[PDB]
Amino acid sequence: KKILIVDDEKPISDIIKFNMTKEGYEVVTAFNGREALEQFEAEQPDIIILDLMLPEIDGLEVAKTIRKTSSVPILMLSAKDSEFDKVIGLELGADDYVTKPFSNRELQARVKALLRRS
Amino acid sequence: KKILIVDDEKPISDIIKFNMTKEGYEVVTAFNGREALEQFEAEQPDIIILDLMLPEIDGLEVAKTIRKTSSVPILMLSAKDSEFDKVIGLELGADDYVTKPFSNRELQARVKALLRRS
Repeated sequence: KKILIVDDEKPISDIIKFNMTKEGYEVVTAFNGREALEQFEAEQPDIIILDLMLPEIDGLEVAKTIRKTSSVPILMLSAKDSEFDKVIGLELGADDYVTKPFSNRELQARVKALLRRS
Repeated sequence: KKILIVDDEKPISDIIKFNMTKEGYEVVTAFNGREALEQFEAEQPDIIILDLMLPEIDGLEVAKTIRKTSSVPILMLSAKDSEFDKVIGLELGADDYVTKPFSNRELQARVKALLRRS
């Protein structure tokens, strides 16, 4: 299965790429909202880890534009941890929302649960 | 033409009802997000003035649920005046966003412009 990891912080992107690779997933990475939508169209990920704050176009609009054509599972990821943040993420079409910093094992288990469910 | 005015503050609701009536519009009022969606379905307004913060269900979800079936023009109205607030209102499907307190004349002219354009 293929995960599109969308994070503008290169160290975080690498930690997630590393642990998802260790699980046997194929990883494609995007570092902004524009690259995210392009990789989405050309790679057709099974799941996207999408963080909320991105250059060019924001996580919310990425998720909102994706949902126009696709029900690919989206797991939002963000250092923003307020009720409003999680609610609007999920309302705008995230399936799950996970805060930074995260546990690598919990991340993997939420990716699994989402894939199991689609 | 018919305006659905959705505001939980009864004094504001009355000021807008009064000035819209003076313009020759028919006015129906709703004081929460649930009454808003019900009045929307049963009255089929030509325009809705929708404020962002409402009991039961919020302005954003009202606008988002409405847009699933309808392109009725929506003018969001709110004391919240930040860039983020106006942007998310418009992204979630508002046609215009106006802050409280407002000028009655400017309100009327924005209602006119929206109706002219649909």
